[PDB]
Amino acid sequence: GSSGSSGISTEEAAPDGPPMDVTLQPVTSQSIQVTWKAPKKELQNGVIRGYQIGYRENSPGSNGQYSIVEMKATGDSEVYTLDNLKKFAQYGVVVQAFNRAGTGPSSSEINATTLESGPSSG
Repeated sequence: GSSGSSGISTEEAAPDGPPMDVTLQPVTSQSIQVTWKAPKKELQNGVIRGYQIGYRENSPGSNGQYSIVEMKATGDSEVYTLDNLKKFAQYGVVVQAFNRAGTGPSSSEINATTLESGPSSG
């Protein structure tokens, strides 16, 4: 209990739609960048407390269960660098907006095969 909520809304509601601009982007070798935008405006169903980024290997032998990661909505646009990944391997993650009112549906499962090498300045 630190910050309340005031914005013509005495009660929020779970999102009835996934986030937009949902896409992956390999920045390193064992990590990927997930960027997305606010889920619609009318669907937003009130401000958002945060979203869930579930990612899991795209191969057999992986834990399986989509590793969920709780975060906060910095603003309209949000991003999350999913680290602890494999090397040059396909990975599928989803993004969903979750508020105090509840959680919403996920976004079209995307993918992004991590780079085939480590990072390099330039």
